Amino acid sequence: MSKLDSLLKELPTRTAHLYRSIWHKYTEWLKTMPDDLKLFLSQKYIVKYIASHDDIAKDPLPTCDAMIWFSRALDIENNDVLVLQQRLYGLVKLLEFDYSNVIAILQKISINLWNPSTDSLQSKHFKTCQDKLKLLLDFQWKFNTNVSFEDRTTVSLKDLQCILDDENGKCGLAHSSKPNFVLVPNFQSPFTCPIFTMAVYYYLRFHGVKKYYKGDGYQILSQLEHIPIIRGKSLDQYPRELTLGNWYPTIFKYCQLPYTKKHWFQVNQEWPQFPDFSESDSENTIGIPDFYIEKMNRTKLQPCPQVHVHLFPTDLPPDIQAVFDLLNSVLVTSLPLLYRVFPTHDIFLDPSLKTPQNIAFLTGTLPLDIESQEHLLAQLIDKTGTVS
DNA sequence: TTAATTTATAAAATT
DNA sequence: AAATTTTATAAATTA
Repeated sequence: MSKLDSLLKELPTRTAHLYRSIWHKYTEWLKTMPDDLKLFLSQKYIVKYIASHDDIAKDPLPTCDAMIWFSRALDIENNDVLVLQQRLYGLVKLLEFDYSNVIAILQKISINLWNPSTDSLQSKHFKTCQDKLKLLLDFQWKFNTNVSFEDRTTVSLKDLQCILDDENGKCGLAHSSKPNFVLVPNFQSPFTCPIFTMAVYYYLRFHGVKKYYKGDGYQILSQLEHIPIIRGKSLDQYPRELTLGNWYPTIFKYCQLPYTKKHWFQVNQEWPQFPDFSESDSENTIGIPDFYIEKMNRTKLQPCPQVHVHLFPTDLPPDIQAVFDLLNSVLVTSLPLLYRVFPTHDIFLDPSLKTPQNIAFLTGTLPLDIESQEHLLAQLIDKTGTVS
């Protein structure tokens, strides 16, 4: 702006210049989009700019400081500008983070919690595979979305929204409500995938296993107002905090990894987070740029694979159906693998899975070659009847 | 050492 | 009809 130039006299020459140039860059880029003052600065455009440029992406900070300046150095609300600052700093934490460290805690756990026979475990809970899976989903979930526990219990799965876009090749489970997040299937590593986890767990929870464990029935998805992502004693409520708090060290112990409760029960700040915002498109999903989602779920975005087998119901309320079809595709896609690793798993005990066909497809082509998951398997402390 | 936050123990209430 | 989440309560670890 004409009246903008004078406000950089007021700055040290060098950091007035650096800004001048950042600006030229940003608006000379902005000539690249359809579209006269403050509107030019919106989180959307600044974030797009920063992430879309490697040169900038590697060293975002001077840029961010420039932007917070130009912003507050224009007429923009104080609380507002500071929320912008919040988003930017979040973005940098996101870009700079190396998951390569934390990852093996995920791996090391997920596997062991899938393993149907845990001998070294004399601890009371975790008798079934549904207990193991319940915990594992809570863990994989925090790990991927980095969310508060309390908030974890706030989310009603009727709130959840399936994302299926085959135009851009995306699929996942989104929540645009109070906690803001997006989950995506890892087809490269089903075990460390929270959605596959949720699929098995949900089959066990709902269908149940005939003659062993009562399913809850698929009927209650109507009569109930709040369907919790994982159920405690009561159908309609998330398990209590101290309960999980017991379940956790129990597993970390057996896995021999150090345990800090604050990490899993509260937001972890050294860790990346989704922004907050008060149905998708090419570059974003719910409110969120895709690089957030691919980074935090640590998997490339892929279209939902079409399966011809239905383990989940094809008759439901329209709201939940899409969700359950996603679950169906992940489950059915990755099940032959689970069968080749842990054929002793509770899921396989259902007479349904015993049919001549379901046996047919469990024993058919493998979703990926065995030699892929070796390293993963090397991470469990009870070797099964099948050693490879 | 306190505060407060993590765990370990004792009736109890569902499932 | 048994057992383990839940209440509840007290002990104890961390800063």
